[PDB]
Amino acid sequence: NNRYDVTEWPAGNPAKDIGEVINSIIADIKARQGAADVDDGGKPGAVIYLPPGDYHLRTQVLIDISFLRIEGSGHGFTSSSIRFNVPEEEWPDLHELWPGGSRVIVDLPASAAGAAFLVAREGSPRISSVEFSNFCIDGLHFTADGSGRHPENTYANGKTGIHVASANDSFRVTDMGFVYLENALTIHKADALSIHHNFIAECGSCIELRGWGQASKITDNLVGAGPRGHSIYAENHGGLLVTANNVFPRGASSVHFKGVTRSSVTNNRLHAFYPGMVRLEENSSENLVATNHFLRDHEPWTPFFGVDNGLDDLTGLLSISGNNNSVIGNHFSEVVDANEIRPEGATPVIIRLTAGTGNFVSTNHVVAMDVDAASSDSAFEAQVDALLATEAADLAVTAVLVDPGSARNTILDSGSDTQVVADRAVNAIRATPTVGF
Amino acid sequence: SNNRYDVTEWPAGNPAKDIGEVINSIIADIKARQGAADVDDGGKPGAVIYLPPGDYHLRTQVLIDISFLRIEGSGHGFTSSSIRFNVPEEEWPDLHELWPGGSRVIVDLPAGGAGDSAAGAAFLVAREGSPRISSVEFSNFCIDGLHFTADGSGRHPENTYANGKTGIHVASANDSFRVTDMGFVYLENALTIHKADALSIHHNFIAECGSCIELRGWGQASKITDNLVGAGPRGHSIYAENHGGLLVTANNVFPRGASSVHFKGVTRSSVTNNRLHAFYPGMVRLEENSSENLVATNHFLRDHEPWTPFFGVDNGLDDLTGLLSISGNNNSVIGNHFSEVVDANEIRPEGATPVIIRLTAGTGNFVSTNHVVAMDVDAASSDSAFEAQVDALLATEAADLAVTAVLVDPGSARNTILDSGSDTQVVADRAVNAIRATPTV
Amino acid sequence: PSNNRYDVTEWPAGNPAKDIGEVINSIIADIKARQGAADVDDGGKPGAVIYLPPGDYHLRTQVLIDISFLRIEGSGHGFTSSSIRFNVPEEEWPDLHELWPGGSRVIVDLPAGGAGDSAAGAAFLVAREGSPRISSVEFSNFCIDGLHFTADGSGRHPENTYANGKTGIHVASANDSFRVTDMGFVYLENALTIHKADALSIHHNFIAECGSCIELRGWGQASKITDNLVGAGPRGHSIYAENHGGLLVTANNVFPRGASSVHFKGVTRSSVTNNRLHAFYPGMVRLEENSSENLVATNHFLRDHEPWTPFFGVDNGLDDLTGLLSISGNNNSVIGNHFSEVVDANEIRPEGATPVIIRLTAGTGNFVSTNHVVAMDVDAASSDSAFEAQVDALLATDLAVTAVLVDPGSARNTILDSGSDTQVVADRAVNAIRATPTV
Ligand SMILES: OC[C@H]1O[C@@]2(CO[C@]3(CO)O[C@H](CO)[C@@H](O)[C@@H]3O2)[C@@H](O)[C@@H]1O
Ligand SMILES: OC[C@H]1O[C@@]2(CO[C@]3(CO)O[C@H](CO)[C@@H](O)[C@@H]3O2)[C@@H](O)[C@@H]1O
Ligand SMILES: OC[C@H]1O[C@@]2(CO[C@]3(CO)O[C@H](CO)[C@@H](O)[C@@H]3O2)[C@@H](O)[C@@H]1O
Repeated sequence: NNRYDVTEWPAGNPAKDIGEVINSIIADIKARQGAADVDDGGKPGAVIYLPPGDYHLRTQVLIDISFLRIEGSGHGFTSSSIRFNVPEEEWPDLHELWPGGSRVIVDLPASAAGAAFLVAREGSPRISSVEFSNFCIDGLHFTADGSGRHPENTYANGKTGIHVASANDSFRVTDMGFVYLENALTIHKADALSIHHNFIAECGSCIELRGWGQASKITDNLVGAGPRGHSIYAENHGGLLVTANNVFPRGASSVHFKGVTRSSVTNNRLHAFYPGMVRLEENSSENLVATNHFLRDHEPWTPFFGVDNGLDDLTGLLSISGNNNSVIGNHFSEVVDANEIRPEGATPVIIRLTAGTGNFVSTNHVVAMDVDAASSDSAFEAQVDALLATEAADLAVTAVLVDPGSARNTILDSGSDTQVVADRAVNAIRATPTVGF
Repeated sequence: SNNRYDVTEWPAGNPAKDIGEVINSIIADIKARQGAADVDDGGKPGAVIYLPPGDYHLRTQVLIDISFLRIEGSGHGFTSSSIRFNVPEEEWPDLHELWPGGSRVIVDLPAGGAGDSAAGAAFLVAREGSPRISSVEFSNFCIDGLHFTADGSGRHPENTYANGKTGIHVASANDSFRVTDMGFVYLENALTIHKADALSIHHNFIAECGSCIELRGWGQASKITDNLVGAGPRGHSIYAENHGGLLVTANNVFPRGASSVHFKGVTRSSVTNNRLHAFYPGMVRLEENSSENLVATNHFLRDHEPWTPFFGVDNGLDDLTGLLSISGNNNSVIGNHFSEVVDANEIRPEGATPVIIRLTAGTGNFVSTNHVVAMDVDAASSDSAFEAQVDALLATEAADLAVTAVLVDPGSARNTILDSGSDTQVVADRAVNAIRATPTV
Repeated sequence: PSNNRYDVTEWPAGNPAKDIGEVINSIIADIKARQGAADVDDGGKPGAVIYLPPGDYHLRTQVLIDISFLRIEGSGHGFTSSSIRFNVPEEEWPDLHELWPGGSRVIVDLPAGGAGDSAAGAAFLVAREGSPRISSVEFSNFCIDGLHFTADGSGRHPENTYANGKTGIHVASANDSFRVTDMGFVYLENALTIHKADALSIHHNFIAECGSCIELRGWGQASKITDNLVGAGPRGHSIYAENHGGLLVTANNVFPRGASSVHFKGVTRSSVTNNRLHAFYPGMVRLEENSSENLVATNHFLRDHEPWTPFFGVDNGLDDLTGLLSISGNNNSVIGNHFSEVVDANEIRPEGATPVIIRLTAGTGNFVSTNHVVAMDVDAASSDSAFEAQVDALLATDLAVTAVLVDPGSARNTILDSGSDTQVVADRAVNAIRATPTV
């Protein structure tokens, strides 16, 4: 009946090497589904179920069939980052130490070769409608990389959760948990992909859509990356929809586009500890960036307090290099220690247009305030307190900076005249109305 | 064991008579088997408990005190108990069915003592110490409080929204929880979660409950998405307090909560792209220093209750309250649609001009590009609920009604109000706020 | 089974490969026989779940669902582009890794319905009248496949007609709290048609290469269509609703080639917000027949030319004066949308016209604010290589357009920052206009 359970397959042992078990199942599916056109069918695929459990993976799974679903019964997330920064003598008193759910532990050496699941098939048609649902992929530990952070804080292990190498259509990744992977999810050459309602956190990079793609969506995810990685990344995508995500720290950025066109980054909650939250680069054009909530503030947790993404406060929270984009209805909260602003004496920048023409920036609210950077060892207490604290002085900021290399833009109701730094001769600027008469 | 349980395949007890006892027995088995936290890089992976479609009475509270427990069913099982309890009782035997169904947990607990609502919860999630309980999942089953009871309100008992029962109560600090695809019906409180971090309440059906979603204590980085929600007139549809970075989006919130969305001390959050329908003022309330929030591209409809049993029941608030009321600093109210569809004779107080957006306190609020449409209609009532409701929603033939689109109280200043009403429609001190009237002809 | 769980491959004497319809009907009869009493121990008709493992199942008998709380579920949406495959030369088929959709697959082998009886061609029909309304039926994570399109006198190749008389799911009766989630629909004349819906959720489906995808008919209320991937055919609807109040349409990625992306008739107090919409024809979003008090906000619209040869000369019959967004109704709100108009200046229809982006044909009190129009002139070219041609066209980057056209039959509108003065064609005496500032 094309239904398998990894704990009820006579070949191998999923506790020791679930990779071998799953590859054996896939070989069985192929052996039984050899003919493509028998009675209007022949290759319907299969479903492979992972009950809740701790499964070591020592052999990469190769998925080269369409319509394979791999499903579990728990995303299984717990903060390994918090736990590895608890003093080791306290670990015996903790209720648990590891992630759980339907848990695949990635015991591969260190980039597609370090992926727990590799989806690859060349030829025609494109591999289609593979589904990953409601299980946990855990890369266990981060390791030394010469960064000189403690090993468990490097976000480096050469491991990937799911890597799709080949052109693909109608794929789904839903309800997953990804934790402690250098890369959670990397999908090349995607068409009509849906990455929906996952929890992708404490991974160096979370979601990367590489090569090219079209007509895809990234919706309703909880996402948190590492300071040298991407939270959500796309390159050469057309018609991408990125919405209803709650992106929290500490990726280098929240959303990073290279050569992305005719796409929408709308209605997300985005929180970063560094500038450069949303980056439209390398001729990213005709995109809508609307009604997102941006918060940029300082890391409040001591283990990462001095760690950042190398970008200064002139970068912008939103940076655009490309033509004919639309930036409408966003909220930006800029909550920083004025003494720590880099470069020394700079006025921080919120929206920066570095290149391109015809960008329309309208109806954006910037709120900037000056607050001392607190540092505490208790992660979630420090995080919640920092989010709720509004004890602050108003801070002068540049709402919109148009560099001379970007021209013929339209900037409306996105800051006062002094807040909008731009050549009025070659841009259409309307300052937000002033108080009074 | 492979950590998978089915409540109809357990040796002891009877899930029809007391599924709570059965589930607690299963949880005890999980804990007995998963005692070690660090064996081969694991040891406490949790489990899944499956509820096939069926009618299951719960007479003992389920206590969930382990991480990575999933409780799942095969239906959300909603039917309108409200409509059925307002059909004359003598006609009940002729109806195709009466009760909710799906994978149905019937909450047969007594109400908890004063200040102990947790005792009336079918499922209580609680564990202290470290780390925080994490990644518990509730999926695709039905929780049914069965009846509402007499409470001194003067309403018929089944219309009180009172029974002291909760569906799911999370008492302890928690991380990465999920509540998805559920059906909640006829509970005084559907879902109450304290101290939530990175919670997702997604694609549920939470209706005919006194209060639906309440996020209490504090929280962060959570989301409430894609839900169908309808509460009762003394209760909350979506409530949060002391949350930062909450995202509330893609919900369809219908009557008859006291409010649609109610924030106390909520900061740096977004209430965006929801459809919100209320029968009373005070639909979206930002209170007690609720600051730096985005309230964008929502569709607000306020009209009069059209169903006879509730025609004269309301949330106590007059039409000067506002549909959206803000007490806090630096918020952003952008791109919303407001439909105010009321019978002028029914406006309270007598002869008042209704208020749409009210800024009661705070500075730096940015209100831009909001369309207000106000219509003077009649008070049509009908005994047939679905007929009355559809007829009222589709009826747009009406005369104009003068409203105050934006009211800025003296307690609020240094706000910016753009293209959200004509000069007459914006009642505000021009000296201390930045005001641009919507252009008119 | 006493526990109300059924697997179609375990049904005694059933053969779901030959006729899964007969199997599912037999299961429904079994459920009804066991669940006869409505009020025993505060219950009695809890419903059931029917599971379809991955497999190829022919349906030769319509399934009739007339009980509340029935869930039909599978383990795979199973989509593959039968459209691409049927346009690959037949001599190349043997080298293809697969030819057909899969997953938990219901192949609809029903004949077309009689005149005015399209419900007869539905694989699943949900119907029950009387009280209470049928409630909380769920369809989840399976594939419905109408296999082939057939000749219809259009002159297209048979597999490109989008015509077969088949429906995936047809709900005929008033309904409450229904769900359609995680489905795949392919090669059906109509994917999903739901009449008289209350508090419906159509969420996270893949509904493509169907003549029409989602149709909400009759009337309805308090429903939502969210997070779907949708692509229809040139004579049909992508998302259609009539006489709905309080509908929420959001977070959908609608790609070609429906006649429209979103089409409302008599829809009120609803929201079409934060969708990505891509069409090859004008008339992408249509608010018609007194569609009033709707929010149309922060959508991304792209209109360009079909790049794939088999459909290059096929369209929806509408010219470039139609508008990408057309409104006939009162008191709507059009806010924060992006429009990309990417067309061949030499081929604009009618000859010599200037394309229209937003058109108000009738009604009063519409508020149109803060919309960005981007228009460009690109030569229309054809190639036979579907996904290469499609991706290339999306990635490829002036033309004069009318951003907002207010016909004389619509008045008392407010148009702000949605076009230069030249780009707004409207009577200034009876509409309030603020031109986007220029340089
Ligand atoms: O609060 C959101 C999430 O934050 C945690 C805990 O906090 C962490 C610790 O590394 O720091 C960042 C938040 O600043 C997150 O990437 C990471 O993961 C989740 O445990 C929590 O779910
Ligand atoms: O229309 C959405 C929902 O409304 C019903 C029916 O109507 C009710 C009856 O109490 O009144 C309110 C709506 O005005 C809802 O809270 C409630 O529940 C669901 O039967 C229906 O799903
Ligand atoms: O790219 C989105 C979807 O497009 C396909 C392939 O392209 C098609 C072929 O008929 O043309 C339209 C898009 O122009 C789609 O309706 C249709 O289906 C899916 O294979 C693909 O998932």
